[PDB]
Amino acid sequence: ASSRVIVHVDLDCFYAQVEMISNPELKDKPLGVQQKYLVVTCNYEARKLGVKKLMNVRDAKEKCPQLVLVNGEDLTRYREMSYKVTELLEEFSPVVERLGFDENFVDLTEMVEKRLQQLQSDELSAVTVSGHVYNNQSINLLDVLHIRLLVGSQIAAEMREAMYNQLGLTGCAGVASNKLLAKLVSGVFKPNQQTVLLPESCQHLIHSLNHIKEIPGIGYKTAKCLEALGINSVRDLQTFSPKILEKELGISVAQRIQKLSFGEDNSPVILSGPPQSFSEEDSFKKCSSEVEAKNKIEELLASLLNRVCQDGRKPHTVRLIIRRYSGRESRQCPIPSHVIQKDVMTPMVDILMKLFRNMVNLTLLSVCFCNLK
Amino acid sequence: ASSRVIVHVDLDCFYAQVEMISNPELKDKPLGVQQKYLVVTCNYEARKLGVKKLMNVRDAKEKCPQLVLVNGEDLTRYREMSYKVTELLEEFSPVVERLGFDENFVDLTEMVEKRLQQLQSDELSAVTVSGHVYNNQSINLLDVLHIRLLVGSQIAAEMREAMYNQLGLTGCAGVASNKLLAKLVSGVFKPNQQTVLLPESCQHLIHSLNHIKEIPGIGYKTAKCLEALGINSVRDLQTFSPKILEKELGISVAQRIQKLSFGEDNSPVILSGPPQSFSEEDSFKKCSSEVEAKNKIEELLASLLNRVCQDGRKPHTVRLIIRRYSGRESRQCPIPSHVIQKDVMTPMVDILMKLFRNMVNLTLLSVCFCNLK
DNA sequence: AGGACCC
DNA sequence: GGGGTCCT
DNA sequence: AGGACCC
DNA sequence: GGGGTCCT
Ligand code: NA
Ligand code: NA
Repeated sequence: ASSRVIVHVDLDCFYAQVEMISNPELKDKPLGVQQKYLVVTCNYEARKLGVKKLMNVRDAKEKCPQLVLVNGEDLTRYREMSYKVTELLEEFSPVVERLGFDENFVDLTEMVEKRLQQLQSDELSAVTVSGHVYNNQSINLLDVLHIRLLVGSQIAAEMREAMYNQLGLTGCAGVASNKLLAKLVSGVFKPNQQTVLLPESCQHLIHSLNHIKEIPGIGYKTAKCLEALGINSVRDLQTFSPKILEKELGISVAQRIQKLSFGEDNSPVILSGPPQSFSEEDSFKKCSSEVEAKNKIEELLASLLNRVCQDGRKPHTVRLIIRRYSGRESRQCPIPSHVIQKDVMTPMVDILMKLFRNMVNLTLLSVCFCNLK
Repeated sequence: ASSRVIVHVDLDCFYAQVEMISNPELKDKPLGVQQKYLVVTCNYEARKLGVKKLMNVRDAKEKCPQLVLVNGEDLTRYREMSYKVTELLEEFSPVVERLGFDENFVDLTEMVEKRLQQLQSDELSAVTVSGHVYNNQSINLLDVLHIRLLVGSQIAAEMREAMYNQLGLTGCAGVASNKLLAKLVSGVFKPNQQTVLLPESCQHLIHSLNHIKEIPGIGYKTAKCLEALGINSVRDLQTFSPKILEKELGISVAQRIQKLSFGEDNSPVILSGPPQSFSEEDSFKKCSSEVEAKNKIEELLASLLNRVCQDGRKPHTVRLIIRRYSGRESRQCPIPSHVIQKDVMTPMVDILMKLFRNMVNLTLLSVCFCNLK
């Protein structure tokens, strides 16, 4: 095809941003978002005062006694604002992929190439970068790949400027030749900045990481599997025998993560579009012995229907999740034709409790609607 | 919507038909199709001489010593002829669903309704059935549902007449208001006949069955589960407490098979279209201790590529199946980007053997290509 | 239905 | 924690 | 990846 | 047996 321009948009302390927009009084006072017993995220007034992400409410409070907390267990508003962002990006180029509520990849390739056609011979000398260039590296205006990347940073800026002007949201962007590198670079300067990774700087970025667990793709379990063999650095992953790598994780995994260590990722950006599933979870511990473990289900069921109801699309499969002591457990089933057409509570409750029994004769109850049509 | 006209086409002794077209000399001499140690299917010259489907080659031979056998382990030609049938049906109405190589449901609803508009007031008195009416039941020319069903049998005949005139194939048809009833009725008069089930005759058909295992939907395992509770007849299934039914099979299953016993099925006819997977199996026993259990894999791999190659679409997942002694086992994985683009043997062989090892440190080896794009 | 990844 | 993805 | 159904 | 489907 062959070379691509990918932007990774990533919002600053998203939920905190949403909270500060809601109550202006909270802005420039140090703000944590409290989920249950966890300060899940917090603003830079609290961040730069010692607080880290997922810090104990009591720990985070004995570090910063002035810390103000909002409860962010209902995710509704963050979800709503989450799509307002994607929709905005979809407007620059239709192919946008979400990573959770606060990140988006956008594939700028066909868009960059267009800009480069407005562009005469003389005004091609005057293409300038927007924001940071990774590792402070010299642009070469005759390197065709440097050029279409700078255009990427120009678009990324136009995206951020517009997120702010339209939704009032500040964020970070990384422009690179693939999703992996776009992601790694986007976070080099933050909170409200952007960076572009020129190709000659790829190893520099990849080796700046201190553990493989820092490569998006390698996670808690895969990391500790590699570790157990003596594979600690990115270079250890690079240099390791492809053969030993296979005989512990799959050839599926082994082929893919070795590439990732070279900064090599040719996975496409996927149009996310509407969501595949709507789900919700209440948490507790211990409790539910078992029933009203029901009443918790009813709660979730009413909440869900609302969201499922505004969508327009219909869910053909319900799911019940539990977990237990002391990985969870799920039973699903199709949703009957008559009760799909969309007092809808009473049959749905019957469905999930039968599912429930089929469980148990717990620390989590969660309902999920999926298989949308 | 609400009521439908569905035809179930079902070919007579398909493979035998294909063989007799290939060697005319075999016609009206008693013909079995030999897969391995099984006479898998046979013509009506052999059928009406005692031979049953899946009868031992030696059993089938000591019943009929004159029995002539062709080997039907390579399924290529039957598959080719299989789609020539579907393609033909797709021409009457685009929504055709295959059940294996020899059956097709076609949804005649929108097609019937059209015919009924050419049709004035006076020539509506003269609508006649084509072939058998199930249980010899009186047509009532004023029953709107009798009428659009007769049109169904007219179309079904036009389908059969055309299968024969174009592909030289004889078959059976059943017209009914759903797939279940279409299927059950199609086989009432055979080999080369058709039948239409008028709605007032539905229970009569459903109760003509002697075991639940005869309802398409209920199979070896579900049948023996119902049996174990004392549920032997269709009526036993009809009358059984919905509650006891759930606590042994799933509410998923329980809700659906109770309907089936009432002759109630509202599952749509699905456009099959192109195939989801290409696979192949060699069989043996015992043997492969383990390797050349490889060489068997290479064989299948060459055969597969051919079929996969003619398609145009590309397979993104390979699969290896084994089974063992004395349900099988599978490992799959994606197929690498570079080797997808489509010496292609050598990497593919490497893939499946790694998969193979991941097995074993058997009576079947099978490769499968799927996830087509 | 369970198990990897992202946030 | 409260959520989503896709692959087996 | 295993397990139901159809042929 | 030599094949296909979809749901968990
Ligand atoms: Na990671
Ligand atoms: Na059956």
